[PDB]
Order: sequence, then structure tokens, then C-alpha cells
Amino acid sequence: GGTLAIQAQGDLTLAQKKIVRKTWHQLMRNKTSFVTDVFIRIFAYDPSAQNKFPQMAGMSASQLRSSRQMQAHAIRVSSIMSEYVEELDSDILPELLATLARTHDLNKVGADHYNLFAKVLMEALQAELGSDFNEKTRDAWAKAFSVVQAVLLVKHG
Ligand code: HEM
Repeated sequence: GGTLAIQAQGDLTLAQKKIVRKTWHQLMRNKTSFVTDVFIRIFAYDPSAQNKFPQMAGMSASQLRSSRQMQAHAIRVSSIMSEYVEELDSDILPELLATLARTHDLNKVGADHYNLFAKVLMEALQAELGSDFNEKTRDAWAKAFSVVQAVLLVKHG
């Protein structure tokens, strides 16, 4: 696999950068439990995604929302996300995603879990922005999702 491996150079055009940080912060700011609520949706649409987290597999949304493991996974998504959104520096991505990638591959979380995540956050963004989710917003975000997508999973040993 791993065509072109790691390179990336100057990733997104500045206008895409301006709009992906602004919107991530709009959402983070205005919707307090945003990231957990994204996970609580993924599990509705894809019940096996619940199963990759063995212990909580089989719980209802209300006792899903108060799980030490759910909350801790969610703020960890939250911090990797805010770390990148700070500068959208394409190549501090390699060390950021490095352990994530290994533990995800160990619990068999892959490509259709990342895809799903992207769909559900895309949705959240649109519920937030309204009619002013005018397509630069969608493109910049997909491009961001591609930069990130490009260098994910396994070389786990
Ligand atoms: C952009 C999305 C995501 C990010 C950045 C992310 C990040 C992380 C992080 C920080 C870890 C732990 C790494 C460590 O211990 O050093 C982790 C673990 C885990 N995550 Fe994710 N996650 C994401 C998406 C998902 C999705 C969508 C699933 C499953 C449908 C998932 C399932 C798990 C599982 C099962 C663990 C368990 C603990 C472990 O073995 O480390 N994650 N994730």
C-alpha cells in the first residue's frame, strides 16, 4: 500500500486553513459536548463501531455518555484535533497520529471507521453553520481530511 508514503510539503492553500480552524473552534465553542455527541451518533449508524470498545459494547446512549472510557477517548480525539488545527502543519502529523494508529490497528479500527467519523463530523459542522456552509467550507475540510487520511495506519511492528 502506502503510495508516496510521507512528503506533503505545503499542504492546503491559506484560505482553506483560515476556514478549517475557524469552524472547528465555532463548533467546539458553541457545542460543549460536541465530540462525544459525534461518537454517540457513529454508534447508532454502525453498531459494530461500539463493539471495538469491548467493555462498553452493548450500552445505551445515556450510560454511553457517562463512561470513563468514552469520555477519555473523546477528549483524546478532541486534543489531537485541536493540536493540528492550531497550524494545520502537515508534517507534525507523523508523530501525532503514531500511537493512535498502532492502538487502532490493534483493536481493528480502520478506514471505514475513519470514513464514518468524517461523515458524522461533516454533518455536525452543517447543523452548526446552516445555509452558510457554502462549499469552500466542504472542500477545505475534505482536503484536510485527505492530508490526514494519506498517512494513516500500519507499520505496527
Ligand atoms: C479522528 C478520529 C480518532 C482519533 C484521533 C482517535 C484517537 C485515539 C487515541 C488518542 C487513542 C489512544 C492512543 C494511545 O493510547 O496512545 C485511541 C484509542 C482507541 N480508539 Fe480512537 N480515535 C479516533 C477514532 C476512533 C474511532 C472512529 C473508533 C472506533 C469506531 C475508535 C476506537 C478506539 C479504540 C477501540 C481505542 C481503545 C484504546 C486503545 O487501545 O488505545 N477511535 N483513539
